[PDB]
Amino acid sequence: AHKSEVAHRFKDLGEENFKALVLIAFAQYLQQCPFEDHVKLVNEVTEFAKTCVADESAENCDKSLHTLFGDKLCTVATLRETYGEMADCCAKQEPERNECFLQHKDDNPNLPRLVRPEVDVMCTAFHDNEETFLKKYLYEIARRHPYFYAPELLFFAKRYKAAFTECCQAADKAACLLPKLDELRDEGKASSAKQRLKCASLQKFGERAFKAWAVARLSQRFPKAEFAEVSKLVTDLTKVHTECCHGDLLECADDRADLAKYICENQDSISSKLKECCEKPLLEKSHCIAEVENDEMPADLPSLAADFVESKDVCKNYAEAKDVFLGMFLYEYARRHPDYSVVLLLRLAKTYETTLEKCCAPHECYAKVFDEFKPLVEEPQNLIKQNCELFEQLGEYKFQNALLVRYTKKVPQVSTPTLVEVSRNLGKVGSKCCKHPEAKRMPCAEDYLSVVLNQLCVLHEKTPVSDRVTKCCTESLVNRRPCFSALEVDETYVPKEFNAETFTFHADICTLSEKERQIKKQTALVELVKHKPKATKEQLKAVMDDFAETCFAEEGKKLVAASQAALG
Ligand SMILES: CCN(CC)C(=O)COCCOCCNC(=O)COCCOCCNC(=O)CC[C@H](NC(=O)CCCCCCCCCCCCCCCCCCC(=O)O)C(=O)O
Ligand SMILES: CCCCCCCCCCCCCC(=O)O
Ligand SMILES: CCCCCCCCCCCCCC(=O)O
Ligand SMILES: CCCCCCCCCCCCCC(=O)O
Repeated sequence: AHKSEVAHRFKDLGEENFKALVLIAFAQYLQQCPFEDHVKLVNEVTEFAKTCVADESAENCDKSLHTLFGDKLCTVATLRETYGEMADCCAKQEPERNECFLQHKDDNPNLPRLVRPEVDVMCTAFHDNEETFLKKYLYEIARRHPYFYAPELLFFAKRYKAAFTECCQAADKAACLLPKLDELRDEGKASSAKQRLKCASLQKFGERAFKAWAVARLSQRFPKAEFAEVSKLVTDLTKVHTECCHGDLLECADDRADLAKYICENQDSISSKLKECCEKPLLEKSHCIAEVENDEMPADLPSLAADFVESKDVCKNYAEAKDVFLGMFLYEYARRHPDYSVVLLLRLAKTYETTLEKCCAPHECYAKVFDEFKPLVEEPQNLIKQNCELFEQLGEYKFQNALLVRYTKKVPQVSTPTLVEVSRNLGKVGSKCCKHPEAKRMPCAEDYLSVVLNQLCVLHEKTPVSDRVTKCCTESLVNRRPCFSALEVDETYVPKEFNAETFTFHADICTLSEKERQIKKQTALVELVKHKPKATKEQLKAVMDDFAETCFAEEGKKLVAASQAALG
């Protein structure tokens, strides 16, 4: 309860954050209004908010934020000519008016792709007007991503500003700024990818699948927290995620702020690692918590076998609260295993459940159910072992080439840029995740593969090319990676028709960027396999000591004509 929600927001966020969030909020609904129009709206909303700060009883200050926002959206003179049926929302009252606006947000829209200006033009633009530069970009990205959570979009903006101060004063601006902008763009695209992923999965897999995921994830985060606490948090985390997926910023904000506040008022019963997060302002609290490192395990933890295998009442305790029992199992397994992926722990829980359903329908039929856990644990642990002792012996590029031949052969119907992008991406996964010790490797792989495979399935959901790729993308979120890891070579594929122009290279290669020369060689590699999928070869680019001049044509046309018969 609050007399002026706008005054309260302005006070808890502060002028600068307030301004940026309103810009983002207005840009996500008014996607086609120019940067200068959104500036004048922000300035008008800001002047209004300050009158409420000076006086909560000032005219219209006691109206809800949803009310004021919809009112401001309906003052837009061009609303009907530009957004069409979005202007029909203004003929409704709250709550129907806000729900109407939410549904008219264009998930696309149709805007030219945002191109990275030259490093020196970015730094000069940033010098002469840091305000206009960053906030025009904040507006440009907000308008193209209307469903991306506004505070998180502001968090990215402050890291970009920080990338621009550290590098635009550096001797070689490009060398500093370019990896940083790549990091930020890939972090933001990962953030956007996993946002739509958990929302789609909530729709398709049901609240129970979400709550299971949450039990496992929270138990790894807070291993000293009791099951009752973890359960309370799973419940609240489930409400926040369902309401956040519906996409009402304000309702999402309040739910996230509430949960963060609860966690922070109950640190002693949750984790000893929340201290800093809990001192942070309201804007950063939830984000900070979502990102905190796993707390340390209590150490005295006995085996699960006593309550989940030996206990006379395994069936009795299970039958009287099937999901709470399975949730306690997951809690107990997950708190002891921050070394596992959440997807793996979920496999152990579904396996345990399958055993209980059969063995409780005989009782002491289970007991050796903890052996039925070893093959599922060994599987992602052995595949991490294999891929990391493949990255070691080859380096990022040579390994991308090793995975490239693989995925090209398995499912050859997928396009050449997609197969290059995915192998290049999984090459980053190996680079990132294999520099972490064995016990931090599965969450790492999981987190990166969940976005690599999400982006992949998103591509295949729009232009399908394989029935097996549809299966892995439409099977359980728990079987997505093992369904993908079980892909065999297409034994019924018809080799691609040779086209000399897609196999001939010119002088441009020596001058094209390091990244661009690689993509060019990697596309030609996807095609070298698309044409010869029966061609034998272990490690392609740089093998050995393990186990597991040039010319356009003339001298250039030699390889096209020679490898034509020197490969089958
Ligand atoms: C009465 C006239 N006014 C008022 C202007 C006066 O001041 C009196 O003036 C008379 C004397 O003249 C003085 C001199 N005059 C001047 O200078 C110019 O006068 C100016 C004359 O404008 C008159 C016309 N404008 C008006 O009335 C104001 C218009 C007003 N609407 C509005 O702006 C709409 C306000 C939008 C609500 C905010 C949502 C913004 C989003 C919140 C942020 C997102 C949340 C994130 C949380 C994350 C936390 C982490 C979450 C987690 O993740 O945990 C309205 O009507 O309601
Ligand atoms: C109280 C939380 C509910 C307990 C979760 C049940 C555990 C066994 C089922 C695991 C299934 C994985 C989730 C899914 O179906 O996608
Ligand atoms: C499926 C569309 C073609 C794009 C490339 C195929 C990627 C196959 C999924 C790989 C599964 C995870 C990595 C692994 O095998 O450890
Ligand atoms: C059909 C015969 C055409 C011959 C040209 C094939 C293209 C070869 C792919 C490029 C391999 C580069 C690998 C690397 O540099 O590590």
